Amino acid sequence: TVTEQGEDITSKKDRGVLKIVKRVGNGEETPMIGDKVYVHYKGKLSNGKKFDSSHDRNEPFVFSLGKGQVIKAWDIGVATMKKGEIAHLLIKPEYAYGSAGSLPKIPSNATLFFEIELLDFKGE
Ligand SMILES: COc1cc2cc(OC)c1OCC/C=C/CCOC(=O)[C@@H]1CCCCN1C(=O)[C@H]2C1CCCCC1
Repeated sequence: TVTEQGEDITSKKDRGVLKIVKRVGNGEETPMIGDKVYVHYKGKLSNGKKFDSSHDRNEPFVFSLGKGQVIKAWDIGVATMKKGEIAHLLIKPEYAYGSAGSLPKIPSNATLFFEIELLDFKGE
């Protein structure tokens, strides 16, 4: 395997959000922009210095899709997912926290990885 593997799910096709489906979900419907989306996730910097999981809070992470409450890669990535799907996303800084980063959690120009389980989604 190669680091730059996965489907490029960016609109610009700049290989900045790469996705692999690890467990197939069900239903033909992905979430629409506006949906209240429920996930579990495990995230990290690619450099292995920080890890973050919804499981650390013992509760699902909830957010509204496409409202930019999360990084751009999540709005793009979760919109491709089906209920019950677990996916992996490798994210260049342009679809995460950019050259500014988000100190102290995220350094400048950081690449991020997430495993995301799409638990459920309901329309606003
Ligand atoms: C930059 O701030 C964080 C980033 C992440 C988790 C956080 O709290 C648990 C963070 O601090 C408090 C909540 C802030 C959320 C910022 C928005 O976060 C995000 O958009 C994405 C997707 C939703 C899960 C959280 N997340 C993050 O970038 C985490 C990172 C934490 C560090 C390892 C890489 C993930």
